[PDB]
Amino acid sequence: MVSKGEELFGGIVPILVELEGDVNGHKFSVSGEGEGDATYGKLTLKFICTTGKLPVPWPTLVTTLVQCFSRYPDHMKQHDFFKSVMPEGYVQERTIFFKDDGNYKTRAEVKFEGDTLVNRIELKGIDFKEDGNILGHKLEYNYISHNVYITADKQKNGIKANFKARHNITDGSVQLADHYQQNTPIGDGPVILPDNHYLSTQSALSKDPNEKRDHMVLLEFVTAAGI
Repeated sequence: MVSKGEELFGGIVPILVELEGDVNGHKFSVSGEGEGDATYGKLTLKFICTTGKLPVPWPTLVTTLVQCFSRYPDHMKQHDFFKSVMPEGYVQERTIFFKDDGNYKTRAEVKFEGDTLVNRIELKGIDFKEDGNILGHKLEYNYISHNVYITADKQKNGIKANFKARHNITDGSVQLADHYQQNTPIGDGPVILPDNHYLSTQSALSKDPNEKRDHMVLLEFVTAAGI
């Protein structure tokens, strides 16, 4: 079989991201657009903070701001939950614990609206230190590689994932962000529940020389592995 879900991802797909956040009562909104090419694990997006200055570092929002665009090798296609649930989509939830600082909780719905794959996110951050690495913007504007470890959750008709992002601090240290994730389908239909595997993820952060708003240009490649 080649599912409806997979076929949606065969060429270039327009992407729209909308995020509403509140971190320590600092309210903010982010929009992004661009496109995905899952054949190549490829994402190209630009994000704008629509409310002025982003109160947190951009690198901290990367994981929150469409794993359905992962390149799953042919031999691992029966393990691709994300695409399996499309076009109806999935709920993605996380808790991100910044070591020695606060945490984000996120809830997102990822789904097709017509031809556009949409990521709608609510983010809530508490317990942050006002002149910590996050609210004091002490994180370097780059990103590291890491692997995202994916396991089935039979008891929820979904998946769980775990991973550590390590953000460089401007003094040369590292700020650990320990991610705990769950995804459930939005619809009632069948889903692939995968064997354990990982997503090998990389991103490059850059700026648009003409853009006056606070923003982030992102180029990202993700390939599934470990089977």
